[PDB]
Amino acid sequence: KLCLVCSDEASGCHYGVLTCGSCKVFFKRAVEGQHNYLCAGDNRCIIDKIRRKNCPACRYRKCLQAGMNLEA
Amino acid sequence: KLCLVCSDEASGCHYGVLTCGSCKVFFKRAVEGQHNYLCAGDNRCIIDKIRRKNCPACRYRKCLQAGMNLEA
DNA sequence: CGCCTCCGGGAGAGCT
DNA sequence: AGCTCTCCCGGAGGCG
Ligand SMILES: [Zn+2]
Ligand SMILES: [Zn+2]
Ligand SMILES: [Zn+2]
Ligand SMILES: [Zn+2]
Repeated sequence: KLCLVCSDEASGCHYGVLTCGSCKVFFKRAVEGQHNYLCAGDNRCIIDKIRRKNCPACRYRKCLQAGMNLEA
Repeated sequence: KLCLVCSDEASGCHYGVLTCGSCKVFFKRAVEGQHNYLCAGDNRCIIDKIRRKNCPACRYRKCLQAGMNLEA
C-alpha cells in the first residue's frame, strides 16, 4: 500500500520497488535527464508527500537505496 | 468497439488493426513463433470469441488479411 | 513536478 | 509440454 521512498499510497511495483506514481516518474526523469542534484542540508532530508519536492537529491538517494533500477 | 479478427470487444489498435487483447498477443506469438499452422477444415473456419482457439491457421490468416503487421 | 492516455510486451495461471 | 489470455508495468507523448 505504501511507497518505499515517500510513503504516499503506492501505485504498483515500479523499477523494482513498491512505489507511488510520482516517484516512478521522478526516478525515470532523474536517471534519463542526468540531472545532478545537490542537498542543501545534511544528506538526511525528510522525503514525504509534503517535502519530496524540496530535495530531489535525497529523494533520488532514497530511490537508489530502495533498489530502483531502470532496467529491473 | 469490435475486434476486426474475432469480433470480441476490441481493446484498441494493436499492430495496425483495431483488435482485442488476445488477438494482439496471439498474432505477435504467431509471427515470431515461425509457425506451421494447418487448418483441419478447409481454410474457412469461423473466428469468433468462442471459436478463435480452434484454428490458429485461420486466425493468423485472418490477422494478416486484416492488415496486422509487426511494424506499426 | 504529477498526471493523463495509448499501445507494446513480460509473466504466470490455467487449460489442453 | 504448448497455447491462451488477463494482469501488470514499460515507454512515448502530451498537459496543466
Ligand atoms: Zn513515492
Ligand atoms: Zn537533502
Ligand atoms: Zn480478437
Ligand atoms: Zn481453419
